[PDB]
Amino acid sequence: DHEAHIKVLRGEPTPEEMAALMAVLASAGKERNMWGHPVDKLRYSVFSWQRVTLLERTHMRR
Amino acid sequence: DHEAHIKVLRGEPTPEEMAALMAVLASAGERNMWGHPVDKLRYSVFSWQRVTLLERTHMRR
Repeated sequence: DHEAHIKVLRGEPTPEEMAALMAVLASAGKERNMWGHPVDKLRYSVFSWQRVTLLERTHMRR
Repeated sequence: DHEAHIKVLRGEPTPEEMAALMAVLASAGERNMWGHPVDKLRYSVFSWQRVTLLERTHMRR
């Protein structure tokens, strides 16, 4: 077991206080669509390395 | 003189025949890349032809 458990560091709640505490704590708390992605709206020089390191990288990263 | 001249390989004309020959022979003798096909091709985002065709067209002079 290596989950990060809740710790009560100080004091000792009796069972009913434990249950009230836990119940209140329990109460509170990738579809790609590149269409018109900003990187497509940018305008790149024909020899711009950003065509590799920004545009293509952004499209390919999945 | 290293210019390439005409050459009468065979026979000799008289000067009048040479004048006729030369008169007859003499009397017989910007980039706009807009819509270049390479822009019209559809490329994969990773297609190497984006380098070796498209840039090698737009940049080339």
